[PDB]
Amino acid sequence: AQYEDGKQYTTLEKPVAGAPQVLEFFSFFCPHCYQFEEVLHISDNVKKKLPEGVKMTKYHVNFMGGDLGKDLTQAWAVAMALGVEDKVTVPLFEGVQKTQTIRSASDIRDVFINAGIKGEEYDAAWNSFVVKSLVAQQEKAAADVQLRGVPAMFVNGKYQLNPQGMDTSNMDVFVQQYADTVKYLSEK
Repeated sequence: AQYEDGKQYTTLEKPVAGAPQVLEFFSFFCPHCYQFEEVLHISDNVKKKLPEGVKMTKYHVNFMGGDLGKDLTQAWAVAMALGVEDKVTVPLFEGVQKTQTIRSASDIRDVFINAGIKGEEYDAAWNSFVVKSLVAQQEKAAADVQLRGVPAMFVNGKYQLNPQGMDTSNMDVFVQQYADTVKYLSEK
């Protein structure tokens, strides 16, 4: 076939019921994740090719960057709760990997302040139990698929994208192959 299990994707030996349609995992410490976000715009090109009715979900993970890794998972919960993902994603990536000016929770907080979220609103969210349960959801989704690496994308809790099996001579061709694969799996 043109798309083969173990080639552009793998199948989960243990499917996950009720899982989000398109589920993406990343870390602000993850170097290919930085690429996926600022150079390749994966999420965005996937969305452009997905059918109507398909919602897209993105979660942060704890297993990179120790203590700061966890703070970032909680900050991402804050970003999701306030709906400000598109304003903090780039400065968080660059603060962690480019300028290396993010070293503590207070530095993460600064990124949100500079993006215009109010201190009082940020700290309230940070400490809220809605954000607690959003952190729980991120952890549970990752646990469900025994996730040990990022970036990762899962389709309907049963297929996992395998970018290692796609040409990388051309960044544009890679992205389209990736997005077309998500669509194919989506229609499966």
